[PDB]
Amino acid sequence: MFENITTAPADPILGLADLLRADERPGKIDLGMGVYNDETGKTPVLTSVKKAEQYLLENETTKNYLGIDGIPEFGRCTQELLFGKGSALINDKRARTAQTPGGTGALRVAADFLAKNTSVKRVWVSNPSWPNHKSVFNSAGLEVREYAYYDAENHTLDFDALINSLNEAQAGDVVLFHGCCHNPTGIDPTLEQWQTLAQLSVEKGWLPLFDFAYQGFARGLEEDAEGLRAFAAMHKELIVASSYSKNFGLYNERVGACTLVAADSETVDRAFSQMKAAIRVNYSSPPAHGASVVATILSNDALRAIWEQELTDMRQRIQRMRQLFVNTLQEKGANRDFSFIIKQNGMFSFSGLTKEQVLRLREEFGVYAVASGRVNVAGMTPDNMAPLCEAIVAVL
Amino acid sequence: MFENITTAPADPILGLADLLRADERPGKIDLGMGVYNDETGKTPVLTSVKKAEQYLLENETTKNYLGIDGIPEFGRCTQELLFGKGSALINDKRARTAQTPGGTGALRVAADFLAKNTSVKRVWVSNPSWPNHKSVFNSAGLEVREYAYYDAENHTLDFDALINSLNEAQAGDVVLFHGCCHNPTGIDPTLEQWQTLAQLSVEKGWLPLFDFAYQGFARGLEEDAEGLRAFAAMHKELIVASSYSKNFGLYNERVGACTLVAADSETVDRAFSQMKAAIRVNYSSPPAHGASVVATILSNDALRAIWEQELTDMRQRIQRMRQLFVNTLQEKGANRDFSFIIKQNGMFSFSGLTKEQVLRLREEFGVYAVASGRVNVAGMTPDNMAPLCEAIVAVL
Ligand SMILES: *Cc1c(COP(=O)(O)O)cnc(C)c1O
Ligand SMILES: *Cc1c(COP(=O)(O)O)cnc(C)c1O
Repeated sequence: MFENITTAPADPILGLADLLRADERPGKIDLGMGVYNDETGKTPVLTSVKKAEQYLLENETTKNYLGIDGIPEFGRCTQELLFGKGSALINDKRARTAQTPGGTGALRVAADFLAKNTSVKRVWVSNPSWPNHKSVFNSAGLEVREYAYYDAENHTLDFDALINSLNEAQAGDVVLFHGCCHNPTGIDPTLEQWQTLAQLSVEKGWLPLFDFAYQGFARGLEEDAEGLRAFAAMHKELIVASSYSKNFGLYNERVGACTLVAADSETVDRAFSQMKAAIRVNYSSPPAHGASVVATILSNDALRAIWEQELTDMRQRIQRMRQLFVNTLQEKGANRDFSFIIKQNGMFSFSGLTKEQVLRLREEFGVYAVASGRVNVAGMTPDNMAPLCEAIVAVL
Repeated sequence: MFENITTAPADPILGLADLLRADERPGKIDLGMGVYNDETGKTPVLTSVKKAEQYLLENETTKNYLGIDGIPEFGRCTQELLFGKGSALINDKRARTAQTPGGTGALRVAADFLAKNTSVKRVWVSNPSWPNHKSVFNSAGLEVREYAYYDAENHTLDFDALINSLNEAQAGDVVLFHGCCHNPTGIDPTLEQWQTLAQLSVEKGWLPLFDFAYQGFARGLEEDAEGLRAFAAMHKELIVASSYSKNFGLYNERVGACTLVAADSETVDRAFSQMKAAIRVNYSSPPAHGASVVATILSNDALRAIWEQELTDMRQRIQRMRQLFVNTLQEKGANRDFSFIIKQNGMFSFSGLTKEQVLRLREEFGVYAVASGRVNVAGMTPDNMAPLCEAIVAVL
């Protein structure tokens, strides 16, 4: 049965991990997968998280199955984080949230739900975008189209090409938007552009689907949700796939959420029943530990205060490396100006390096980045900055 | 977009949970979902598990993503549990294991993998079987056929109808087998019958797929794997979807595994690469906490000793309730003989009650069981046995 199966192509992001643990050459620098590192180059467990785990160990009395949609409190805290404490969406009970296994899990559940319960056939994604986006929607049987987004020449958001590109999007098509910290460009729309998009969306009849995996890494928790809230104010329906992997440093516990919004509570309830059916035939019910930690933290004023500060520390350290990176490149005799990197938010940065330059950095210097030229600034430390910049200068 | 979505039908098993927490009538008795309860009617965290969680809290230094296939040690301990310490399958490196989110997750991953990488089009399942089996395979686009299994009249395994029924299975079809503790009948094939099936399987060219969610609940860890090992000895290829939800009482942490076996290491490696591709487009990587606990326990002689005993205690308490159940029914003036229930293993028992009798038990007595007449013996306690049996006698 398995004789003729072909070897699957390596994942553009996850595949780097395999190359790393196969490279003896010490001094390696990992700027691939989007994981936060502190000044030491380690990815520690947040203190707020350890304290929540301590709490769960002392108070958990059973591991009995959670409902298909997960921990209710988790869903509530998630909705408040997304739409705001006194949001009308919450008061009118127009939103239902299912706890899922990571942000990827949320996107997959949204995909399956749409494919077998709606007339949706096309999903529009930005060019460029997280590579797994196309793969997930295609796996559900949905076709993916791309819309212009990044201006490679000016290293900015080409809003005119975006709008014009989307005119090709028909009513009933899904349009995916990154909530903030666009992966891989790091370029997000301004508040006015979001408002223009929200308006256009309603008029063209698109179904907005937000991928929110970096809330808190651009400017702040509330500020980072302004774009989504602009859409939520004019739309009757939308879908939000969120992730807590990065802002809680809970990567391997797979904590995410898929939020569904409809015109009213009776409609979202009916729709949600079909979303739960899609979960039952996938993994049945979500993993408790990770989500339990997030709910415990967000619902406790003491722990939430600590967590919010740790999040602020992470954002500020990336902003510092982003600065040290640009200065060191210049200081090390960089060819061109990389000041544009200062205007990008999040862990990433589209460096502008070609595939060959990325390959050479890996082959000759032990510097690992994604073939697209995407680099994880969060993987930069005051200690590896020098050799990293020297390697980059050598390939320019 | 969501205006015309229809309400999904309630899950035959999970739906009971909703009815329970909507029923004021105190004294309710839950014999539905397959969850273990102790003499108190509670589902506690195993002591071995709490100790492992204590260990993880003190020693975990990062929550960084696990590989797509999960924790390597977990995979190793799983293979040893399934095939045996000195198994040839392990020595020849013919098996690859992916850590998944529960046993359901393992079945879904196996389904997706088969649908897009093989010529498989049909999956044969026993009549009756866990209801979610048909739903999971159908969701992957595979058709499901049923083969005779249970003799409703004699309350035994009709081996002749099974064999004859399977002659309709073509080479290249998948045939699903419950490793032990058949859900819902509790009737498993004898070792000689397994051997006859293994032989027939090889000859007809079927691809065996074992659902192993109750290892340790029939006779013991090793004894419960005799059937699978009989197949593993004659087959070049097979798939095993296992679950640790029940034997570790880790239901809500979603810990399972999907093991793939091929003729040789180069073939299983190629095949496995495609299985990982299927995981990447679903939930990306598995939840660490649950599996970490299982690996910590199984790899530590001290903790494994405690866990094995707790497992033995669970099996023995169900065997006692199975006895007290039959005796009390007789003692309470039961109509017919339920001695056949003593010959069934696992948490369940196909009681023989009709759908109406099950509905009446729920409506008039607050006793909840699955419409098929399946009852969770593990939910019976010395305290609820009397009222439970009185209710059953009243509907006979
Ligand atoms: C990290 C990320 C996700 C989801 O990741 P999970 O690890 O599954 O939580 C989704 N979209 C983008 C753009 C991401 O960066
Ligand atoms: C419990 C069970 C499963 C899988 O359950 P998970 O909770 O997803 O681990 C699969 N098959 C049968 C027959 C089961 O009883």
